[PDB]
Order: sequence, then structure tokens, then C-alpha cells
Amino acid sequence: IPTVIETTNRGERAYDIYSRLLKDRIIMLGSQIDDNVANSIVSQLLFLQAQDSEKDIYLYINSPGGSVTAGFAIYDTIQHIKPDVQTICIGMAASMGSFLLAAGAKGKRFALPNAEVMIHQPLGGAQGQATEIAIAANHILKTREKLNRILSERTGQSIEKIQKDTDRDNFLTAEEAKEYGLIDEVMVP
Amino acid sequence: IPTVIETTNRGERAYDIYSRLLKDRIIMLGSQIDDNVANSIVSQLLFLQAQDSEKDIYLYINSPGGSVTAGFAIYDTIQHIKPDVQTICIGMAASMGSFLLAAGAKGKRFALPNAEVMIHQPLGGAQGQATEIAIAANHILKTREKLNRILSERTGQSIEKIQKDTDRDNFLTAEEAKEYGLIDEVMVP
Amino acid sequence: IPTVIETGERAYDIYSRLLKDRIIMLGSQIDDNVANSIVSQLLFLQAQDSEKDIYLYINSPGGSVTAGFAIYDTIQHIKPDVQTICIGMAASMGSFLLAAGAKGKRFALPNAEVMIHQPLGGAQGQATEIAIAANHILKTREKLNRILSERTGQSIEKIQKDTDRDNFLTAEEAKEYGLIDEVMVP
Amino acid sequence: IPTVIETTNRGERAYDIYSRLLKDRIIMLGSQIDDNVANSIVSQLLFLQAQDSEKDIYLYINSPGGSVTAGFAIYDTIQHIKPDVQTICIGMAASMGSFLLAAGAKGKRFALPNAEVMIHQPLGGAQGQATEIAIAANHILKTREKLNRILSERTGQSIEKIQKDTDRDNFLTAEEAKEYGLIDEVMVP
Amino acid sequence: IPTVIETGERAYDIYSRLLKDRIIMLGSQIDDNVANSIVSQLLFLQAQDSEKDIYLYINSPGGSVTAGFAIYDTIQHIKPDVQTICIGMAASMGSFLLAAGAKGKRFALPNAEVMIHQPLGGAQGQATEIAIAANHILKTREKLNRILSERTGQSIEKIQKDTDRDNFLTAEEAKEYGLIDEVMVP
Amino acid sequence: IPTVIYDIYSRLLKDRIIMLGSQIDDNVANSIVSQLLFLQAQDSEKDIYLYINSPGGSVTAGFAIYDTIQHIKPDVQTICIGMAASMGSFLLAAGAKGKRFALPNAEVMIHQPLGGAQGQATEIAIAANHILKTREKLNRILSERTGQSIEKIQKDTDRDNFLTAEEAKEYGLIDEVMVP
Amino acid sequence: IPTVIEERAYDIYSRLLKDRIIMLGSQIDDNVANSIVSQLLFLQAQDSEKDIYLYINSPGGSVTAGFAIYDTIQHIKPDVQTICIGMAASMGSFLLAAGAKGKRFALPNAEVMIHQPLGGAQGQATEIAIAANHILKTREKLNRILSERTGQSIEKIQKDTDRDNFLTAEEAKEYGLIDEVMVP
Amino acid sequence: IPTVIEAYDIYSRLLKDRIIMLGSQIDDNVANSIVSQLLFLQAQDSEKDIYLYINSPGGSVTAGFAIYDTIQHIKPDVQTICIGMAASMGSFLLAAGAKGKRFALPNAEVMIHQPLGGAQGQATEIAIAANHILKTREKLNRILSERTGQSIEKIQKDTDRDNFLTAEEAKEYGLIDEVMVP
Amino acid sequence: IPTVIETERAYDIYSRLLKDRIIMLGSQIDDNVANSIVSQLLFLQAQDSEKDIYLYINSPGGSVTAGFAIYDTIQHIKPDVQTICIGMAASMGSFLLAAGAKGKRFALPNAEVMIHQPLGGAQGQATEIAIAANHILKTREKLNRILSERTGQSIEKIQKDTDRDNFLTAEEAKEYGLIDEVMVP
Amino acid sequence: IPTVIETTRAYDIYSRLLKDRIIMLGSQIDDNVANSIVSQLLFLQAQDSEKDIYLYINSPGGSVTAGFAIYDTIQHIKPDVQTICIGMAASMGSFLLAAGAKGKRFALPNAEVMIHQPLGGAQGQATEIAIAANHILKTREKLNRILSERTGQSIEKIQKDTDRDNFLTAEEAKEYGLIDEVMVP
Amino acid sequence: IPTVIETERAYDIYSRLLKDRIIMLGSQIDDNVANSIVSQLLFLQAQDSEKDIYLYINSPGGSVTAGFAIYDTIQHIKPDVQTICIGMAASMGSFLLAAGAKGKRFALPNAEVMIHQPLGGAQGQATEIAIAANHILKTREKLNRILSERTGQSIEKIQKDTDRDNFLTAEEAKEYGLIDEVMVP
Repeated sequence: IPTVIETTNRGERAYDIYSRLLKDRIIMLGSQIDDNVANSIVSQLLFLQAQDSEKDIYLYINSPGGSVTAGFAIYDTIQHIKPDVQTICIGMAASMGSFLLAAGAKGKRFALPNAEVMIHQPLGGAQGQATEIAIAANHILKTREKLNRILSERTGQSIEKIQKDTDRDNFLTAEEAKEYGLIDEVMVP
Repeated sequence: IPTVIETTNRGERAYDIYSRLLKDRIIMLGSQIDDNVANSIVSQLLFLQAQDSEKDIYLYINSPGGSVTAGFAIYDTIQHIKPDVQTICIGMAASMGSFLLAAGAKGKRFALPNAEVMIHQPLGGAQGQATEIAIAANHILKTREKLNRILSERTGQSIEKIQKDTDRDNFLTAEEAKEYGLIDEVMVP
Repeated sequence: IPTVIETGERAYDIYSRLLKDRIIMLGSQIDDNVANSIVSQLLFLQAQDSEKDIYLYINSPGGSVTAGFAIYDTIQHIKPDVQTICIGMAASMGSFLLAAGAKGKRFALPNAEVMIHQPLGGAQGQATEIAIAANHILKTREKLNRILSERTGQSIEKIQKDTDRDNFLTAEEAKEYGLIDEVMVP
Repeated sequence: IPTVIETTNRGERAYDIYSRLLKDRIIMLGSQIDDNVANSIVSQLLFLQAQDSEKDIYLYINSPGGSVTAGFAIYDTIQHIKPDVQTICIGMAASMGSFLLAAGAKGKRFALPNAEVMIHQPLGGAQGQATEIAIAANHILKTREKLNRILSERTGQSIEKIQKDTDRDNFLTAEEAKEYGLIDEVMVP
Repeated sequence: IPTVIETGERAYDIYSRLLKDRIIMLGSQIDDNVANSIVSQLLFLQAQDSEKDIYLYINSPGGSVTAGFAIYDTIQHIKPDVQTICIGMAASMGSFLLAAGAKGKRFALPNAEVMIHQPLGGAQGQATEIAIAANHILKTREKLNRILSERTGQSIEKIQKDTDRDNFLTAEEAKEYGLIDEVMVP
Repeated sequence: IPTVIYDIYSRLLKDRIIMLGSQIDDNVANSIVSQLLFLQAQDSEKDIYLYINSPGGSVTAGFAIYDTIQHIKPDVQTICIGMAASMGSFLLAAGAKGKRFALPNAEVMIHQPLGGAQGQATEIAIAANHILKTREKLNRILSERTGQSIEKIQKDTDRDNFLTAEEAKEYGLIDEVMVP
Repeated sequence: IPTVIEERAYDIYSRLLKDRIIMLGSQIDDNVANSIVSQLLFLQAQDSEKDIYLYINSPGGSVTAGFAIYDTIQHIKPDVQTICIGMAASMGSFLLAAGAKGKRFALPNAEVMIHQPLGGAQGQATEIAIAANHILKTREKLNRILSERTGQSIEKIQKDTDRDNFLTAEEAKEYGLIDEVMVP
Repeated sequence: IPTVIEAYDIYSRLLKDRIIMLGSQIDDNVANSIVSQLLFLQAQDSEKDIYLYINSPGGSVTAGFAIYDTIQHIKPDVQTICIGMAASMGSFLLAAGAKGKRFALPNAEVMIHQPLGGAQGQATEIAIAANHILKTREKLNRILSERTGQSIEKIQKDTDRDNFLTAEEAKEYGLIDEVMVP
Repeated sequence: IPTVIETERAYDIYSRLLKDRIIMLGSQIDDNVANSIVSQLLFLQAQDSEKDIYLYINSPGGSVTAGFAIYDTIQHIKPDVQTICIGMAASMGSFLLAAGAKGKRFALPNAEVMIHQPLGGAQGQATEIAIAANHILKTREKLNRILSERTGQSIEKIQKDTDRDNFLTAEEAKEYGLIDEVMVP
Repeated sequence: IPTVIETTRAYDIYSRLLKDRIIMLGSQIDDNVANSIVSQLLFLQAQDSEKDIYLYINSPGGSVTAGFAIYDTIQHIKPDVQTICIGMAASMGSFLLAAGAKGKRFALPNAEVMIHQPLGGAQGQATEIAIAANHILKTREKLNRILSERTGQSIEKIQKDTDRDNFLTAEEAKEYGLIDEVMVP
Repeated sequence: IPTVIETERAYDIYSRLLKDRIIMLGSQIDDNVANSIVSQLLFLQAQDSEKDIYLYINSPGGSVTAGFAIYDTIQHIKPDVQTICIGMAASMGSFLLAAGAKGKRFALPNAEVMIHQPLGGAQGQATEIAIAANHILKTREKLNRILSERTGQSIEKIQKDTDRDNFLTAEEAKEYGLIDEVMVP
């Protein structure tokens, strides 16, 4: 992770690259989505709204996904702050990472021509008693419905198509993610 | 570990202790009930029936429980054979061990005065996709129903009451198990 | 694992005493060792008497498809009828072997469970090694369903739907399905 | 974890992102609650009070819960300081996270529309002597009560309802969290 | 475990040869598996002759409460008198079994020690699951105190005081206390 | 760890505040003593605030802190938040008279020290006598600081004993329960 | 592992051994190989005219251990019938093909797999060349025999074993690995 | 490593001259750094060349494409220089450089091969995994076919097993444009 | 380990072969295997000192020292010991093979034979390392000398030929002097 | 690793030494270390393509690939690169030692130099092993070739002298032509 | 490790002593430690090649190959290098002690010095073990010879005295001539 040195009339600014890009309102979501990661992303979003609440934000996405709970943390913060958030998928947006992909501002969800996108149903787990397991099964189906509902609004697909398409891992080409409504444009070079 | 050696007109007979008890139609269950334990007990019942379809069998029970699947194999085998299986609880009959205790021939279900009986829900687990967890949830619920149903038929208790009393670990004195209908007699002196 | 002695002195362990009455016990996962033993017992029992029925009590969670076919093909191969009796649970290959009992003589105890599902595999390595492996297991799926079809009376396309994920069956349901012929009462 | 560098009279001050947010009286809680996280929140609270005992504090919560003891440290300190503390749940506030969400200054507890809240009874352990197990059991029941007592004060549901409702895992949406009185408003975009 | 022989040919191990003389050696940790061995021997022995005394040598550090009662209850159940003899050590559950022998026939060798203490347990999970466990292990402390009161002559209250922490007794102090009837002199 | 390039404990330290938010081991005690000596050095009359949320730890490391509190010139206020257990509770009690506090929901626990011994009968006799001796040292100082007798303290610490903030005040472990 | 009693007391595999049946139901290592060879030597000693039946359900194993069995089969006088049940793969498949001409069977759902040998080399450049030359030399020994035993050219066997190749019992018959599929 | 705290390390010194060093396995973190460095450099100056040195065993196909598409997306030319080894995904990134500006040093090595996968589970899930990795092989081949001039058929054959190319055979293959002579 | 029952002798399989004077070596050679072979050889002599004994070999080899245990016992006893290699005779496996009775050392047509240096190791002081070094070079001469006598091949050739692993075919081992005849067909 | 501070600014001792055009290679050579060396080389070129570079070498060696990254870079840049062996230059470290500028390859009196064959590994199918074997043999030919050209020895001689571990005295490496002078004192 | 500040120079403690020409060797000697010391020595020579250098020694030792790198650099540089043993200088650590500038090798009154043979190891073929055994003896000779020159003791005597571990009191290291003066008070 390189450092960039910037000079001001007061002294030297030492920026690691992600922090220099963050000065141009660029957020890089480059790993698995978990709590520490959500906390980082949400904080960057809150910081940038403060700096300027009228300028776009660029959320670059290369994530194999992760926690649904952490993704909603991100999602909700996107839907809540004042400036538009463009999302660029580079490489891979799978599961929750493709969810945030579809969560960018209308007209402003991009993917590079070779970016891959995956939609699937969420993974959970339960041990112990018959009632414990039933509580956990009901919770996960409930969050399945929530995810399908929101995706529907975002893509324009019917909940029932989404339900069938996410039944097993479904890999989408950048061009197929446009047909699907997950992204708006494929950024051609 | 020990051995008993017997004399027959035409040679000698070396029996491990459980084998010498089997000859008198006594079966010992003193472990967790996995498939192996199940396979051995079913074999033993089938053998004892093949010797004398009339004479009683004795199944002593000191078992903390195990595979639900392996309980029913024993249970149904006990119901299938012609001889009356007398169930005697020594020490601890827990989980699927008390279920098996209740399976004994009616009138011939016993406990020693200081023997413990525990009844609870079955345990389980699922990992993976939402619809896989739903399948595992539905299944475990269906076997709770199935167990409640058989327990009800044998104890004289209602399904609702068994449903409440098994919600968490429930410990029963031998006389409490007598008063619940899990056993017939507390064997003194 | 108990012993039984009878009159030198015929000293048997419990399963071997049951073999004398033509009873085979499959009460564990089906791996290659278990297959070899069952197969061996089946051959032994044929050599003793090719006319008298054989009784295969089943309580198995399943295992190696390959090891399951060895048993399946041996049952088909020998002369004596092989009755299958499901006790407890017959899952994956267990249920498939259950269905392989001699026609009219496939039984279940009242609280026996049955489960049918897809075979389970794995592949690692080069793209074309993965291809070879996918193609192999899909080819064995077809093989499984076709035999399962013949023996249940169900269509190839129904077994495909019904085994797409874990499908837990009641004894009555398994009779309805074609996997067993009778539920044993009492 | 990214850095922000500001230009001041004195020179060039570089903050980590969470420290830039602290200057705006924002506190972020994104992890489990353990003795270190406790100490850190507490300290940020003692720090903000020192800077301005009048202006509101904003505490964002996305946490799977944790230590009853560390949670209570945070709780007591919110009550102790003069400035109002607004709690905003994003993503997940579970067990002690949700208790803390409820600890917000009345009229000023929020959730984003897809945030989840979970209430359960506390978890613990005990080993060794019968009378050592009793001391651990008595203590966990005393804290269960202390937890219920306060939740009741904070929510307006009774001590007996919370006891029934927290017996197993209980998943609430934000809208149900408003009905339960765990939060005041659901923030809409 | 060496072999003895009786002239077919009777091949024994030492415990099996002592078993012929009605001696049962309990010389290890008390788990369900070991309670099994001991219950069976007792049942077998009652079957061979319900009058002749049975000898229970005890060298155990303790073990499962429920495995202990299994043994304890079977001694009371069967007709023949069980003579308990404490060699080496008998701690906790093994000292409860020591005191469990027929009246007048609980013995210990001059240098045997005996230990009485609280039953040990463990609870994990939710507050309500900790309650159920806590109550269960208070209920079994009482049973053990209760029974031990009848067996020693000591009151419930002294036994509560006396089992609080570990408490090692001399063979002579176990006689005073009422755990054994006599210290066996050469 | 909210950080400026001052971390957050370093900012509170500037206001004479010391946080004890972990097990008491050598390093923690080193850190805390070091802070005590340093704060004494910036100003020897101004109060010190010592917050405690500590499961406890090394008797020895606790003592380094105890004697450092009594040794320096300024008063050290102890404020229990969350839980102060075993050596934490001792440290809570170790603050200046009139200035030992607990927040209304804080919990205190007192007990015996724990320890170990392996090997030869006499090596075990040395370790045994050592632990029995440090128990009396703890029980003695707790008597001088609570107002309870050394006979009532042995009674009370024999097993894990949990006190409420109000019961800690009844008992003399603290002077006040801090409100609101 | 059940017991049978005649008063003589065998385990099932030893009972079957009396009827001249050998079962090969495991990986082929040196121990399994040691035990088959011995069985075949014993059976020859018993009677040299009577056939021997080798039942096969094995995923393979050591090439060098397969050859012990292979060579022992060729060397003894009685004809060894090989029967594939379940799976005969890698070196197992080769041994199946090693049965007496006209006496190589498979059951209808048995599977056959043929592929390259597998090996390893660590160390210096020249130690790796020795291992490479060696394993290539064994690949050709295998091919050449499969060719003598199936009728297929060395060129064809070379290709058809480049990656894992799964055969139905019917394809194994068409290929020459076996003589008959055992119906019914 | 090695450091001026002014931390201002050697790679930071090189970035100042528009040199990006890739000397490790390609995973998400490495890709992120690379992409970020590529975006950073564009923002600085849009018409000056960028130098990406490649000494990589390769790695994640997905991480590789991130860099690839970033290279195609931005405005300035990205020269690729292979040093030592550029294998599987690395060789793909080598081929990815601006046309006429892809280099290798005389002793550098290049290896091309199939993508590497895995698959556990039900028959159907294995089928899904196979189809995807076959779809990613076609995709790699097809791009490499544009990039090299060689056809889809040749590339397919030539990537069947590990294929080790010298720098001079890499020029002949059209993977690089020139061998950097001293 | 299958059983064979005669009439009431109950020899397991290798024991029944021992009855026909057959000794099976089918594993690594270490102290247990060696001790077993020796005991078998001594037993067999006792029974009858004229009749040939047949030792089948399929060994990856093993301990040099355990190899000599076997070798020396073979020479010592009075019966001829014919060595048949089946499958693999590597290292100390092929030494033993070459040690059978002259004119009576065989290999089946597809058997492989590997000859190589002995492997060893040394940790510790410089002086301790030299002691271990000189030992292993001495046992290398010991093996090479015996090899020469048993093959007719010069000690110089054996020194070159075993520098790295050498993989002979049965037919090559025949040429080399390691076996007398290849057992066709 | 100790700091040095300058005024006009803290430095590593290593980047202090880099201000004097000194590069230290004091460890095993894998990609990370090569990367760092290459980068140091390219930086020093940017700072002046005229003045020489001092590359001290204390390495047990490592990756062939990573070594060749350094070797080629040294060849490529404009300035002369002096190589100085202190302590140990083994395997790929000694290949890089003989890679210094003409007349500018040195060793200290007690530096040891070791040359040997490259090491590798291969697992899987015969063909995958053949591919592996052939690639590593191709890298032997490459190494030997470049050594032959620089040391003045013949390919056939370098092959024999690197067959196993060859430890060379500093004087002996001057004889062999790996270095030019032995630095004295 | 604590920080020192100058009005702003933020030195870590070792880097403040490097300012006063003091180098601290406290750990085991390996390729990294040796690379740091060599780097520190080169640096100090460029700053002032006339002023003394102070190498404080407290080490169990480690790699011979690492130590010799430090050894060769000390002799090679212009400044005199004083070596002071604090606590312990074992094996390679005592060798460096003996390597200080004449008249300037010191020890603290309670400093302990141990000398012995180098340790090594070898696994593999007979010839592999011989090559290792050879290298280590050549290493032992070399060590012995350099220790002989520097203490003024014969090769035969150093040979005997280092056979097993030899612990020397601070004063005995002076008679034996490893150090020059023992430093009071």
C-alpha cells in the first residue's frame, strides 16, 4: 500500500492511496463485506456528505460479498445521505456486493465490460433445539423476502423471477446485468 | 471387560459378560445410542426372538441419548417382535433413552428408586442456503411432532402437555416418571 | 458386539449368528469395506442355498455411489430373493438399496424414515478436469434416476424434481412413492 | 482504515476517519461489545463532554452484542454525562446492542428503514462445585432482572412481557422496534 | 492382564478368575461404560447363587454420579450381600459406593484413604438453561446427602458442612464417621 | 482506538483521567503506575480520576498499582463502571476516602486469590503458605479501607460474592453511588 | 467382518477363499498386494486346474503393487477370472483387463476408469529427470500391456488415458477391457 | 521497506515517477492497490505513459480482470514489462499492455495455462461451477486471441497443460512486442 | 489377513505359506520385519536343513542394519534360499534379492529393481558429524563390496551406478548380475 | 532496524546507505526481496545513470525466477553494478555475484561462495511431471550457459562442478572466475 | 523500546547510541542481525572514519556465515572497532569479541564467555553427508586459525579447548587472550 506526498502552504500531506482517492470522493470496497468493513464504508459516506452534500460519490466495488447485516448498513446509508452515489463494479460483485451494486443512484450504476456479477440466496446456519432452528429458519426466509423485495424495486424484475433466478448461484455477464436492471451502463473503453 | 467360562459335555464355552447375560435374555444398553449401538440391539432382539418367541426379554437402560433415527429402529423392532420387552432404567435414561424406556411392554416398565429420567426436544443443525435450512427446519419439527405423538400414546399425557414439558431439559425422579406414565413401577427394595 | 455359543462348540458373534438365519445387517455408512462385506455375505448365502430368501435390514445414512452399486448389482446377480427391510433411516444410497429389494418384498417399519437426494461429489484443478468431473457425476445422476424409475414406477423427470434437494419421506409416503411395497404392522 | 488530513493554523492535522467523525460529535460502534470496545466508547463519551457539555452526541450502532458488563459501562456513562445522546441503529443491533440503542436520549432514538433489532436473554457459564454453580446461576438471574427492569423503564413494556419476549431469539424490524418502544422514529430517506 | 488356565481348556484373565470366587474389581474412573461392567457382573453373580456373599474391591478416584447410582441401586436390588473393601483410594462417588455395602461388611485396609466432596457439574448457554442445570445439581447434592445420612448415621447438616470442600479421611476416621464398619487388620 | 497523528486515552490523560479497561497483568500495571508517576509530576496537588472496569488479575500487579496510589501526593478518585472484580474491587477500595464511586448499575465482586503449585511436598508447602499469607495481606488492607473486620471479610470472600453499587456502599467498598 | 462355522471357524473372506474366490475391495498398497499374491499362491497349491475368481471393486493404488498381482496371475497355472463390481479404476482397471482371455466380466452398473499413472518428484534438476524418465517408462509399460490385452493400439490408449476416462461396463466391453457384461 | 519517514518507501518513490510494481500473487488486495494506483496516476496526468513491472505467479482471475479493465478504461498508455516470471494471470496482464509497449527482459519467463477451479456439493452445483469456469476459459482465450493475433483454436490447444515460453518465444507468440536488450 | 483351516490347524494366510517353506516380505524393512524374517529362517532350518526356502520380495527397502540381519542369516543357515522379486525390489530390497542362493535368484517379467546409495543423517558438533560421515561411507563400501561379489560387477562400476537412483527392469537386473533368471511367462 | 536522522528527515540505515548508492542483499531471494532490489536499482538509475552501484551480497539463495529479475535488471540499467560478497553467497546468490560489472566483482577474505544445481518439485500425472522436468532442465541449461559465459569455464565443467554442493573459498572463486579481486585488508 | 527526543529528532534508544557511534548486539546472530550491523558499520565509516566505534556484545551466537560477515567488515573498515562484552558472549559472540581492534577488547567483571565447536547438520545420501562433513571441518579449521592469530594461542590448543563447551570467567578470557582488559570499577 503506497504513500502519496502532497504539498500545501502549511506542510506535507502523507496519503496512503485509498485516502488520496477519498479526497476525490472515491470509496473502494475491495474486500469481503463484514462489520469492520461496513463501519469503514459508512464512515466514509458520512464524512463525504459533510464535506460537500451536493457532489457525487463513486463507490468502486470488487467484493465476494459477506454479511447481509453489514450490507444493509451500507445500503441504508446510501439511501439516506444527500449526494448521489455512483457504483462501479470492477472484476466481481457477488451476492451482497451485487446488492450494493444495484443500490447506486438511478442511471449511475456501471460495470466494466469484463466485470462478473453473481446473485444467489443468502447463507445461514443453526444448531441446537427444534424451536431454536425454527426461529433461525424463519429469520433467514424473512431476510430472503426483504432482499428479493428491494431487488425488485431496484431492477424492475418481479419478486417471483428474482426468487427463481437466485435459487442457486447465478453468474451474470456485465452485459447481462444491464438486461437484468442491476446496472444501467457498461463502461466501454 | 471380564469373561465367564461354562462347561458343556462337548467342550468349553467362553462368554464375555454381556454374552452370558444375553443367554438369559438380558440386553444391556449403557452408552450413547448411535447407529452401531442400534445395530447391535436390533440384532440382539432378533436373535432372542429366534430362540424363544414366547419368553420375555429384559432391556436395562443407562443411556444419555443419541441419534433419534437410531432410537426408532430399536423402538419399532421392540414393537415388531412377539416377546414382551421389559424395560428397566438404572442410573440415567435421557433424551432418546427415556423415549425407549417408555417403549417397554405396558405393565413391565420399571425404574430403580434413584434412577434419573430426562425428557427434552430433539437437537439438530443446518448450514447453507435459506431453502436448505427451511428443509432442515421443517424436518426437525416433523420429528418433534412424531416423538410427541408416540410419547403421548404411551404415557397417557396429551400432546400439548408433552410439548410444554419438553421445551427445555426436564429432570424427573423415578416416582415422578411413574406419576407421568413413563414407567409403571419403581422397583424396590 | 456380543457372542453366542452353541453345540465342538459353535462360537458366533451376533451378526454371524444372524447370518446363519440368512439375515444381513447394513447398519452403517456405505463405504468400500462395508460394500465388500455385504457383497461377500450375499455370495456366501447364495453358495449355501440359492432358493431361500435373504433378509437385508437397512439403517444407513448412505455413502459412496460406487460402493452402493456393487451391492445393488450383487442383489440382482444372485438367485435368492433379497427382502429389504428399512429400520430407522434409509438415506441417499440406503434408500436406493431399499428400493432394490426383490419386488413385492420391500418393507418398512411404521416409523422408518426415507430420504432421496442428489449424489454428492467434488472436483479441483484445471477447467477441463472440472468438466470431466461434472460430466461424470451428471452421468451417474441419470443412471441413478433411471434405475430408480424402473423400480418405483415413477417417471425419470419426477425423480429428478423430487431429488433436487433433500426429500424426507414417511413410510406411508415411501409406499405411495414406489420405494417400498408394504409398511410392517404391528 | 483511511485517513483525513486537514490544514490548520498550527499545521497539518491527520485524523483517522473515526477521529474526523469524533470532531463532529459522532461515535461509531461497529463490533462486538467487549472490555476494550467499552473502554473506547466510554472514553469518547468522556472526551466529548469535556469539549462541549451542551451539543448533542450521535452514537451509531451496528453490533452483535457482547458483554453485559461492558454494555452496562457504556449505558451508565450515557446516563451520566450532561449532553443528550442520540442513538441511530444501522444494520443490526442485537442483544446488548439493542439495549444500548434503547439507552438513547428520549425522543432521539432512531433506526434506518432496513435495520434489524434483536432481543434475547443473557448467556453465561459455570463449572465445578454444586454451590459454585448456584452462585453463578443466582448472579445470572439477578442480571436478567436488572436488564429487564431497565428495558422496561426505557421502553414502557412490562417486566413480564420482556421476559416472555426474550425467552428465545426475537427478531424485530425497525417498525416493530418503534411499536415496542425500543426506538422513537424510523428515519425515512 | 495375564492368563490363568483350567484343565478342553479354560482360558481366563485374572479378573475373570477372581470373578469365579465372587470378587469384582472396581479399580478405575467411574463412567457409564464401567458402571456397565459392574452391573452385569452383579446380575450374573446373583443368577449363579443369590445367597453367597459378593466381594466389591474399590480403588476409584470417582466419576459420574448417575453411573454411581446405577451401581449403587443394583447392590440394594439383589439378594446377596455385597461386601465393599476399600484398597488404595476411594474418592467421591467411589466413597459413596464404599458406604453402600451391606451393614457390618464395609471394610478398608489400614492405609486406604477416603474422600468426600461436593458433586461437580457444568452449565453453558442461556440464563434459563443455567437455572435448570443449577437446580438439577442442587437436587442431586441433596439425594447424595440424604442417602449418605442413612448410611453413616451422620445428620444431613454435618454432611453438608463436611462435603463443602474436599475432605480426605483416614481409614480410622471413615470408621468414626460411619463410612466403613471396620479397618481390616492383618 | 480513535487516533490523531494523540490516541483517545492520551487525550483523557491530559485531563488527569486514567482508564483501567482490562485484566491486570504486569504490563497494565506498568502502564498505570507510569501514568500515576507522570501525572503526579505535571501537578502534585490536582486530583486524579481512575475509572475501573476490570475482571482483575495478578495480585502482585494490583499491588504495584495500590502502593503507587498511596505513595504519590495527589488524591486518586476511583470510579467503578460496569464491573470491578477481585483485584479490580480491591483497587476500587484503594482510592482516597470520600472519593470512591460507582455508577448506579456497576457491579462489584470480592473473593479469594487463586494460584498454583506442582512438585515436591515441601515446594507445595512453600507455595501454600505464600498464598495463605497474601490472603491475610489482602484481608488486612480491606479491613483498614472498608471498616469491616478481618473476620467478616474471610467469611465474605470465601466464595465469589457479588455486590450491587448500593451494597458496595453499605459494605464500605465505595463512599457514594454516583447519580443521575 | 462376520464369522462362519463348520468345528471350523472362518471370517467371510476366508470362507469364500475355500470356494476359490478372492475379493479385492480396497486401495492397492503393498499390504493388499502381499495378501492377494499369497492367496493366489495358496490356491494354486490347493489345486492347479480349477479356476480362480477375482472380484474387483478398487480405486487403484500403487502401480508397482498392481504388477505384483499382475505377474503372479500370469505365472500360476489356473485361469483367473476377473469380475468388476462397482468400481475398477486406475490400476484396478488394468488388473481387471489382466484376467484370463474369455473370462473378464463386469456387472451392468460397474464403472471402469483408465488414466495415466501418478507420481512426484522433489529435489534437484537431475533427481527430477530420473523420476520423470522413470514414470514415463512405466506409462509405456502399462500402455504396451493394455495394448496386448485389449487389442487397441498404443496410440489410442495413449490418448484415451491423457485425462480421466470413465467407461460404462458396455463401453469397457467394446473397448476390450472385458469380455462380457454379466446379465441379469 | 526501505523507508524514509519524512512511511515513504521504495515503491512510493517509484510511483512518483509513474512506476507501478507488481511482484506478488494477484488477489483482491493486490488488485485494489493496483487499480487505485492506476486511477491515482490518471488523475495526476492523463497523457503520460505508465509502467507496470510484472513479476507474478498470477492468482485470481477476477482480480486480474479488475486490473485489465482498469488498464483499458483509463486514458494514458500502460506499458507492461515482465521481469523474471509472468505466469497464468500475470502473462495475461502482460499481454494486456498498450500495443507496441509490452516488454520482457531477455531471461524473463512467461507461462500460459488453463484457469484453475474447485467444486464441492450436489451434482447440480458442480454442473453450475463447471459451466462458469468453462465460460471464463472462453473469455480469457477470446481476449488473448485479440491481444496476440493467434486464434482461439491455437490458444485453446496451447493452454491445455502448463506452457513455458521464453521471452523470445513470447514475442513470436505475440504476448510481448519486444525483448528489452541491454 | 484371511484364514485357512486344515484338519484343527488354523493358519492365517502367511502362516500357511510358511508351512510350504515360503517367506513373504511385502513391506519396508525395519527391526520388526527383520526380526520376523530371521525367526522364520531359523525356524525353517530347524524343521529341515536340506529343503529349499522361497523368499518373495516386494520391498521399498528400509534400514541398512536390518537388511544385514536378514542377509547374514541367509548365508549362515544350510538350506538354499531362493529369492523371487515380485513388483519392486528397491534399495535394501534389491540387496536381499541379490543375496539368494546362487543360480536361484528370480524376478517376474514386470518386476522393477532399484539400486541407490544408503540414506542417513547427522546433527550436532563438527566432530560428531565427521563420525557419522565416516560411518556411512564405511557402510557404503560394505554394501558395494558385497554387491560386487554377488554380481560379478566391479566395485568401481557399482560406485558409479548407484550415485543416484537407478531403475533396472527384471531383464536389466538379469544382465547386471542381480538375478539369475527372469521367470517367464 | 535503526534510524538515522538528517537536518536541512529520518532514514533507515538501508535508505541512508542507498543515498551512497549501496544496496544490501542480506537474506533469501524470493519475489518480495527481488521486487525491493529491482526497485532500488531503478530508483538509483533515476538519481544518476553515471555513478556506480554497490550491491553487497549475503544470501543463501532461493527462487531462480526472482534471481533472474535482479540479474536482468542489473544488465539493463546504465550504471555499473559492483557486487561484494561478505559472509555467504549460495545458489542464486552466487549467480548474482558473478553478475557484477567487469573487474568489479569482489569478495571479502572469509566470504564463502557456493554453487549448485537448481531445486524443484512436480506432482500429478506423468505428462505434468514431464512438463515440470523439462522446464527445470531448460532452466539448468540457461543458468549453466550464463555462468559459462561469465566465469569463462565450459558448460560441461559448470554442469559437473554444480552437480552437488560445491563450497568455494574466496581465493578459489577468483580462480574459478566468479569474482575478480579478493578485497584486502 | 523507548524513544528519545531532540529539538524534532525522534530517536529510538538504539538509534541515539548509533549517533554516538555505539552499536548494540543483543540478540542471536543471523542473516538479518548481521545485515543490520554491517549496515551500521558502513554508515559510521562514511560519517567519520577516524573516530572509534563501540560494538557492545551480548550474544549466544548463531550462524557462522553471519558472524564472518561482521568479522570481515570490521577488519575491512578504517576506524578501530572496540568490542565490549556485557553479560554473555557465546560461540560466534566470543569470536566477534576476539575480533576487536588490538588493545581495545574489553569485558565487564562478571561477563561470561563460552567457546566451542560449530554445530551443523546433514540429511540425505552418503555423498551428500560427506560434502557437509567436509564443509564443517574446513569451517572449524578456519575458525581455529583466525582465533589462533587473534589470541596468540596455538591451533592444537584451541583445538583441544573447544572440543566440548568451554565456559570462561572474564579474567580467564584475558589470560586466554580473547579480551585485552577487564573493565573495572
